[PDB]
Amino acid sequence: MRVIIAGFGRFGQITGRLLLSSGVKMVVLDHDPDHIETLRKFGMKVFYGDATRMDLLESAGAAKAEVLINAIDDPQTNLQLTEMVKEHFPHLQIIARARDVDHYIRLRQAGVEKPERETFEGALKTGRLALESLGLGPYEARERADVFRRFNIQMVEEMAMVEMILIIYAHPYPHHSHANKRMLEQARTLEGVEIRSLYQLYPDFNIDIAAEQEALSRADLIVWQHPMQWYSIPPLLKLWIDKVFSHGWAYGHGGTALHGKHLLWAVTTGGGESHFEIGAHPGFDVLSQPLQATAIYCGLNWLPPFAMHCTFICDDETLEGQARHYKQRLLEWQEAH
Amino acid sequence: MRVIIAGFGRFGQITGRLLLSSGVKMVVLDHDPDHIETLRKFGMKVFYGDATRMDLLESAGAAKAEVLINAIDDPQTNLQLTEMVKEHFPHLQIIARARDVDHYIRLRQAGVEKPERETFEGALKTGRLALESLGLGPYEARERADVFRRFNIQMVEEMAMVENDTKARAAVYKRTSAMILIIYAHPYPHHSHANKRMLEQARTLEGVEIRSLYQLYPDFNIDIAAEQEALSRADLIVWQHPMQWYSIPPLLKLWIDKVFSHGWAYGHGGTALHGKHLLWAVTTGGGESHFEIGAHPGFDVLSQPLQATAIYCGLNWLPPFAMHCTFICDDETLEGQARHYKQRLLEWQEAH
Ligand SMILES: Cc1cc2nc3c(=O)[nH]c(=O)nc-3n(C[C@H](O)[C@H](O)[C@H](O)COP(=O)(O)O)c2cc1C
Ligand SMILES: Cc1cc2nc3c(=O)[nH]c(=O)nc-3n(C[C@H](O)[C@H](O)[C@H](O)COP(=O)(O)O)c2cc1C
Ligand SMILES: [Mg+2]
Ligand SMILES: [Zn+2]
Ligand SMILES: [Zn+2]
Repeated sequence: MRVIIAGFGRFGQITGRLLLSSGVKMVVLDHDPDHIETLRKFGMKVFYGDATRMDLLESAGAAKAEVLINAIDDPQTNLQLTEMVKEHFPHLQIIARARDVDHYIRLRQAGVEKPERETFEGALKTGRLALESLGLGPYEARERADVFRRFNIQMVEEMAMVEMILIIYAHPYPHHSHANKRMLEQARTLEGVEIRSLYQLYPDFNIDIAAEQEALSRADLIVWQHPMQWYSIPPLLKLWIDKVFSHGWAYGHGGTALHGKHLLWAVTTGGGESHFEIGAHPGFDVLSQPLQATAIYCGLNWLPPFAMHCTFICDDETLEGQARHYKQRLLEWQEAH
Repeated sequence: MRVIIAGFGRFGQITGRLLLSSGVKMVVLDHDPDHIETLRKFGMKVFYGDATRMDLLESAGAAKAEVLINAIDDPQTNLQLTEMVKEHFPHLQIIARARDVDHYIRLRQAGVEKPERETFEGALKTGRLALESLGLGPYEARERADVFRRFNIQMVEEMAMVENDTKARAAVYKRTSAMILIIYAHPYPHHSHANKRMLEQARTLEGVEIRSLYQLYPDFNIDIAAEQEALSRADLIVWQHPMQWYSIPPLLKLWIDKVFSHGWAYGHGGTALHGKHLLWAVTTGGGESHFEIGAHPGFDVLSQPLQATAIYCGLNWLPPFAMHCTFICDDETLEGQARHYKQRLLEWQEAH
């Protein structure tokens, strides 16, 4: 049905087994009879053939497939496949393996968005392990790898080339969202709203601080929009705060990037207001305290929260009632600023 | 001074380049003349020649180094160097590139702890991109890759314990695919002063188990079953961490979201934590006046999301332990507060 995989050695095998674990249907071509053999032994069925033959690709279902995984090792063959596919199967999304930088560059120029250098992440992981056995903590080693990865990709993208409302959205599952999605649909029908969805930008929890601080600089209203999770916020939003509100950008000497900007907490909850009469300091507004303190410390003005309660039990029309009041609040804020 | 890298091609150059940024001092063995100029550019000492030569290895400082990175591509050569080092330089920690699962298994059998299959994490990123373009969210896709990584490593670990033929391995593949607990969540445990002393104290008691989340899950891929198993044995659960923006570390929040599952911790039914106790043990830079901020001021208010979480899951919330003033702290206050932490734990178990 949806995926063709060209090459089913070390690289292709892993990519295909991940997709199988998600119940994705695929057809696999390999031109190595020994690899096909070893795979038969482990219950994987792979078809024999050179994937640069458009007749083979065509019978594998290329005209109807969504994604082709180019996992061929040889740069020139890998590149031939790429060019042939975009000429004969232009609807087909190409995801490609790259042997090295030279190969990655040729793939970028061919129009592949994100070529994966075959040894890059493994070599990065090896570096982390070496740092660890030298005594760095595992987490700090991983942050250093994240910093190097961002620098190296930017460098390599450059080589390839050479040849106001800011909503910080922090739903972990934006595609599964009912309440927050409706809120965003409504907020989009204003100008000039920018939305930064953290879990789409940073699935590996590697905040790009410079990019985030740049967006915040162009914002007059910042919004923390998220579903409530355990009387609190999602892990990535907490990470965003800890990293982006840096010394001395958000606080200290000096430190004043956020001064005079406003902040709004826009939160959705499963339970209704009565669900929060628990513990030593009951009530919904008490839950804002860490966030409000955070904002005030960094020189932000804290607006009264937008809270959409009772998303568990409802009419599927307060989902749009309360969603419109969200837009109302944003529009209100800006007609005054 | 500290690191030897054997092989400086695509794999060795990335690894060595990461280490430069960390100011690590290294020496490199490599037998390709096309890399000599790249090594010179970085100012790195190179021994040109076959890295399996005992003389080059000795010249490179093998007897003195802490770490050897085996970034040789050819599996036999890689394995040869590994055995050489295991035999003659037993102090030397080996980090090894593995070509594939067969090479990985043989390195494991040779005593290498975590060989890194060279294409594995990259093939996993490619699979994630495939899933995204088929409509999965990036994050949900990353989580699927975490589940797959965990099971894959477990599977390959069991294949390593059996004989080196495909039939023996394919058989294993087919069969397999068919009391105080301190939850410590400082992101930088080695840089800790206050929490480190707290743990130094707590470790003098028994039976205390410590799970350092940032040592265990630097990639924020929580093993829910392992965490739930450890909780099953605990009578007192401690969330121990430094305060970060009036709240908790991101990884502790992920641990709650993931480990307090439906219905293990709440729902039907849903009662695994019922009857257990919870202590919040937190450290703060500021003193009590530091919390005179916002509409609901005062340190105590801040325990609210934690207390409500605990109550909801049927845990028994204890008065928090807090160590304030770490910003400007007499080591006698730090010594004194660490001891009081131990005191509090001891008094809980004398009571239970
Ligand atoms: C991990 C988890 C923890 C949650 N904790 C709370 C809670 O503390 N209080 C609450 O009212 N809702 C809680 N919820 C429910 C969500 O807030 C609710 O489903 C969400 O706001 C719905 O918005 P959505 O349609 O955009 O997903 C939790 C949900 C999950 C996934
Ligand atoms: C990102 C970050 C946020 C912090 N937020 C607070 C805070 O809200 N209140 C406070 O008193 N200290 C805060 N601190 C200080 C730490 O709580 C304090 O340095 C830590 O508890 C010291 O313990 P340690 O020696 O174990 O690292 C913060 C520190 C960092 C790194
Ligand atoms: Mg392949
Ligand atoms: Zn999603
Ligand atoms: Zn550390």
